[PDB]
Amino acid sequence: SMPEVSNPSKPGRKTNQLQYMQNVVVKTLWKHQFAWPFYQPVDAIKLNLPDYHKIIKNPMDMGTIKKRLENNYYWSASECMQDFNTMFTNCYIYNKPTDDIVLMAQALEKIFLQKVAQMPQ
Ligand SMILES: Cc1cnc(Nc2ccc(C(=O)NC3CCN(C)CC3)c(F)c2)nc1Nc1ccc(Cl)c(NS(=O)(=O)C(C)(C)C)c1
Repeated sequence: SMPEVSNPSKPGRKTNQLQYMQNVVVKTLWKHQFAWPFYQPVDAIKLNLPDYHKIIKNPMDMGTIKKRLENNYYWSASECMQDFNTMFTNCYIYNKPTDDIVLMAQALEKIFLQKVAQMPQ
């Protein structure tokens, strides 16, 4: 896929921090009532966003993040944080500050930031 969820040349593993990213960070956000627009890649056709992929060059979604964790794709929890930040930043870049999707992203980001601040090690 694009972005990729597997790469045979890239070292990957599951540390305590990556276990925390999966079992605490991703799983908590997945249960949130505002998380569903982020489970899958943005569908620019269904949503009538013809310029979406002209503006957003590094797409990211929580389904991709979940698969990366399931595949031991990451070496560092910092990479998982990067993916979340790409997802949030993409939302803030593309959309108007008043769009409901932006408020939904802000709610998830606050939980992401709180859980990351409490990550051990
Ligand atoms: C990840 C993501 C990033 N960006 C955007 N951008 C966007 C996507 C959709 C409109 C939209 O439909 N706005 C309507 C247009 C007509 N008006 C009358 C009312 C507002 C818009 F404004 C922005 N979406 C994303 N995912 C997403 C996935 C599923 C759905 Cl159903 C939606 N639709 S949504 O945003 O409207 C809702 C979640 C609040 C129902 C969005």
